[PDB]
Formats: sequence, structure tokens, C-alpha cells
Amino acid sequence: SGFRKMAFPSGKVEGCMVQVTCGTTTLNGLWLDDVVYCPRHVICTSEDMLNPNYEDLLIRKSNHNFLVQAGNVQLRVIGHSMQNCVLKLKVDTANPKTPKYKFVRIQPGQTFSVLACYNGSPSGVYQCAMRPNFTIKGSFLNGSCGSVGFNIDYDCVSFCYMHHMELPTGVHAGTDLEGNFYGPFVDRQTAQAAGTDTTITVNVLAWLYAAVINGDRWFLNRFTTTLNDFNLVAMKYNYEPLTQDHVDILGPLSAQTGIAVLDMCASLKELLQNGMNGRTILGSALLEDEFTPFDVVRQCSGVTF
Amino acid sequence: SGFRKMAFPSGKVEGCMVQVTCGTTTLNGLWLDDVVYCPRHVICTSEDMLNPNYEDLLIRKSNHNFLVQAGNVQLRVIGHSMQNCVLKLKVDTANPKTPKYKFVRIQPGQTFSVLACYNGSPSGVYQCAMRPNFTIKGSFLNGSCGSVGFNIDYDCVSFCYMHHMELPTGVHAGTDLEGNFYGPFVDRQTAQAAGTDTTITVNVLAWLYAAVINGDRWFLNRFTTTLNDFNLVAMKYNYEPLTQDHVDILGPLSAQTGIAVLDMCASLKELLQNGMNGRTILGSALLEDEFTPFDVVRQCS
Ligand SMILES: Nc1cncc(Br)c1
Ligand SMILES: Nc1cncc(Br)c1
Ligand SMILES: [Cl-]
Ligand code: NA
Repeated sequence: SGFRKMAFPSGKVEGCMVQVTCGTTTLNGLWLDDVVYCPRHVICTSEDMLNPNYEDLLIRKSNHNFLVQAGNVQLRVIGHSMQNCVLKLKVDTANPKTPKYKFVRIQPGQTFSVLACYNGSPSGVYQCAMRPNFTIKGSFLNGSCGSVGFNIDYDCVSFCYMHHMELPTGVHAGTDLEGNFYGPFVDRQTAQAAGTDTTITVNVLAWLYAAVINGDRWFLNRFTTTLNDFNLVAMKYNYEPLTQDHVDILGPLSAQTGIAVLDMCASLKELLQNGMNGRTILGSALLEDEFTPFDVVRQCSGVTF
Repeated sequence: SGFRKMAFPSGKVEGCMVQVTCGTTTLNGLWLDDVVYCPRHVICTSEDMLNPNYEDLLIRKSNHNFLVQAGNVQLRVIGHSMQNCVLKLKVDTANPKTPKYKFVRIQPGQTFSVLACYNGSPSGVYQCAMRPNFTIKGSFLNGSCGSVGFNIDYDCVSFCYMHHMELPTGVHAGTDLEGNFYGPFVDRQTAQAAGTDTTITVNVLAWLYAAVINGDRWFLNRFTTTLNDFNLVAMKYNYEPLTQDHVDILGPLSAQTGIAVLDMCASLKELLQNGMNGRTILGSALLEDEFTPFDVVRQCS
């Protein structure tokens, strides 16, 4: 029993984190095979960052301007290039700790584990969800740039996020490992802000199923609804629209608990319109939306890596 | 900025989990140097659940009754002994991935990371705290016994918990790595119940200081309180008593934010009185008590 915000075991990714220094800036890199990946803004001064021309800034740098340390060993940079907003540093040694991996781009509402690092040294791991506004509510301080987000499917690490910047509201923005930003953001010092966020409806429903599995049932009711009728309610309370694919994905949980998705949607309807009346669900007085249906199934089944 | 329930990176512990089989029972073990640590109830049968005599059960076992799988490799058990409620299996290979480590017994209110494991392979990592009633609110399925809790100070792994059983209320009980249970519990299937749980007051205060550090001040007030008046109010909400030790420990956070500890105690009194009135603190509509003062300083500033 029990339900916790749970991250993937981070060992496979810890073995890939290195320190990257360019000039006075030091941050984190991801060392896979013979390439270290890191944010391209590591090459900017404070003045450069107001209006950077990254190709121009890069052509002035030589390989020996990129100090890379793996633990206590220095890595020899033999090449450097750009892909979108990530810098790729070819090094002279393949990482002997390279796991089986893929670069994947995730969708809003999907979750991943974040390995927070500083000076190439992992300091903490936590679970994140890509918000519908393409930010993440992470916990980062100065020097965290280059920390990566990931999932593990079987033995393969799926790298999906690299941290670049913090937004004025305290939320965070980054790219996939091919340098493409999540959301309408750019790597430079300019006026930027997160859009208005919404709640991930399929994730809340998954979390209500997790609550039922764990004995928390006070919110169940006799009623059911229709997708059309629930999505009017969802729109009204700033919830993402629930599609038919979401209902299909919740299929397993619906059969395992005997509570149909539209049956649960009536529970969520009533919760949105009336609140929780002084009660809690899985120890929370808020509706938690950072557990995917896959997260709930995996934690309530014991899948390992 | 931001504040998250944050676990330690689990890699150093991942390299120590193995599978321990005895009879038909399989659980997890902790492989450090040439010793594998695991719950001693791995040797119980279905008959030995209520009143096992562990000394009698163990004296009947030889080394080759214990199957220890590290990844795909069978380790050879060359010795076995019992220390309180943990079995210590001597193996013929020292773990090459053994980190800097030590065993520490923690006090209620302390936090640690849990590496949940099944069949010697890690499933996930999450943050826990020793409740005042000496249980932990974990996420554990059948086969998770032997999963360990830990902190990582610098590069030294402080092993502080090993999982043994789940109580009828869905909470979990275990031992330190010397086999001594936390709380009044025993490794028997006899009726056991956790005491009434209370809120870890010093941790809530630290978490409110964390909220101020990240720029939130709406819950403060112009009042203060004596330590005794605060405790008289707080235990009416099932909060742990706040000691002078707790007030001293909150000293650095009080200095960093400029809010005296007893001024933060007056704010907490008012929160208990008023609720949140629709607002949140660091993303929660509840007062969070599983961040210690040490945790806040490690994550904030
Ligand atoms: N560089 C940086 C990234 N994320 C958060 C902060 Br605060 C700083
Ligand atoms: N053996 C066991 C341990 N923890 C939780 C459960 Br449910 C079972
Ligand atoms: Cl302690
Ligand atoms: Na219903």
C-alpha cells in the first residue's frame, strides 16, 4: 500500500553527468558515447545574452575553451557544433558508463524524472510533469543548467529534457536533447513569461484511480456523465479537454476498479463544483495532476529496472 | 526557485541491491563489501508467522540454503549470522560498487530517500520521513521487503532504514541497518497498531521559512508567542511539541529571513486557526511536515 510521487532510479543518468566550463560560466553536460551535450548559452557573457548570435560567438571559440570534467578527470574536447539550442562537444573518449538510450520529445501532461546537478555532480532527483503551458515546476538554483529529464522504459533511458532557464514566476523552461525548446521560449535575456496554465485532466483521473486502489473512496458517487457534458465542465474550471484517447488509456484502471472513466468524471465533476468538504484524497487537499495513467499502473504493480 | 519533495540520487544505492531467496520466499538485500543485509523474516515459513523462533529457524539453515543473485550473477554465501532483526550473509565477493557508507539510526522527524526494490532491481525513489509514531508513509508492495532508506551527505551514503512490514493502516515499519526496529514493533504477524500520528511541528516551521525564502509572505502576522503558549495551542491540533532544541535548530533560517522563530510560531498558530482561505503555500493546500530544517537549507537560497 501507499502512493508517492516517485522518480525513476537515477543511477544510469548519474554516470553521464559532467561539468562544462566556458570562460566564467560553469554548468552541467550530458556525456553519451563521445559527445557531451549542454545548453548553447554556456558560451555567452552577461552582455552577449541580451542579443546573442550563437554561430558568431561559437566560431571564436576553440576546442580548448571548453573545459569538461567527468568526476575528477578532464575530458579532451576534439570538436564542437550546434544543434538548435544545445551545444555538442565531441570528446576523445566514449563514456564507458553510457546506458542504452534514446532522445525523445514528450507531450504536455507526460511526466519525467529530473536529476538536478551542480558542477557536474548530481544533487537530487524529483518527478516532474510537462505542464500544458510547456513549463515545468522544478526546483533549480544557479548552476543547474544542463540538468536533464528522463524516463526509463525497460533498460533504455529516454532523455526528454535539458534545463535552460527559470521564468519570472519561478517555473522552468528547457529543450529536448535535440535542442528544441518546450514552449514559446528563447535562450536570451528578454521579456519572457509563462502562459496561463491548465490542469491535466487525464492525470487527475488517473490519480483518483490510484486513490481508489489505495482505499480512498469517499468521492465516488452513483452518477455518470458524457464526454461532451464533462468537457463543458472542464473548460469552465480550466481543465484540459478529455479526449477519447484519454478514456481508452484509462481503460485498464476502469476495469481494475469497476469505475468507468465517465463514472469517475462524474466524481471529478462534483469535486470541481463542490470542493472536498474538508476531506483529503491520498493525503492531499488539492487535485494532483502530475501522475500519468502509466505512472499509477506502474507504481501499483511493482515494475523495476 | 521552486520547492520540490526531492530525493537523493539513488545510483550509489542501486549498485548494492541484490536478491535474497530462502525457501519459497524472495526479497531484497543490501550488498556492502562482502556482507549482504536483509530482513531475518526471509527464513520464516507460513507456520512461523505469529511466533517464529528465529534462533531455532536459523540454526537449521546452512550457507547453501541462501541464494543471493546480484544482477545475473549468483554470489556464494560463505557465512551467516543474525543481528537483532537483520540477517547478515557473508558472501565470497566484495561488492565492487560499494560506496562510502555508514549506518545511522534516525530520530522521528528525520527524512530520507527510499529506493523501492523488487527482486533485487530498483523500481523507484521517493522521499520519506520518520513519523513521530515511528512508522513511515511509504509506497511498498509485496516483495519490497529489504528496500532501504538513506541519505547521502557528500559522497557518503548514510543507511538509516530497511523495510520489513506494512501495518494494517497501510503504513510501514522497519529497522535501522543494525536490525533494531523503529518504534515498538516486532517482526511477527501478531496484531500490531501504530500509535496516533502527529504533525512534525519543527518541519512545518522550516517549510514556512522555505516559503518566505522563495518570496511568499501572505501567512505572516504582526503577533508573536511564547514557546509554551504555542505548544498549548499546537497540541490541540495534534502537532508535536516544539522544544528549545527545535527553536535553536531553526536559528539559521530565522536569521536568513529576518523572522524570529517565535514570530513564525505565531503565524503557524494563525494558519491552524484560519486555514488557507483558498490560497496555497509552495503549491500545497496543506501544511507540509516532511521537509526538515536541514532539507530546506540544502534546497533553498
Ligand atoms: N541558471 C538558472 C537556472 N534555473 C534556475 C535558476 Br535560479 C538559475
Ligand atoms: N511484504 C510487504 C511489504 N510491504 C508492503 C506490503 Br503490501 C507487503
Ligand atoms: Cl536523526
Ligand atoms: Na460516479
